[PDB]
Amino acid sequence: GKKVEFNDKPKVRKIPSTRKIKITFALDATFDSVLSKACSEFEVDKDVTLDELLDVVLDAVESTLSPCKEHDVIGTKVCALLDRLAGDYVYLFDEGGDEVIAPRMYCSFSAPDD
Repeated sequence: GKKVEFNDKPKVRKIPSTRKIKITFALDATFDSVLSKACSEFEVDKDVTLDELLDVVLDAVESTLSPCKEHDVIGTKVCALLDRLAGDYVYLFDEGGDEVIAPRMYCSFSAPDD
């Protein structure tokens, strides 16, 4: 009995030294079902910075949805993806302005003040 993968505090009871996030910014219905399917859950250690989160997020989505240029409707996603990887991506901050990962983080290409 008991199990071996419980949640809440480890071993007899815990989870990985990482935090599981489920908040994904949906720009449109497209990256809604697509982003959710490719990324419905993520594990972030307490050392991962928005930069790393964005990196793994972009890589994950790119890995799952590689054949995007094939779909004309989604196509554009390729141009935007390339542009995002070019330099300007999407900044993310908490409900304050400080660049930190928390339960409620605002991910977008718009500064805190915007």
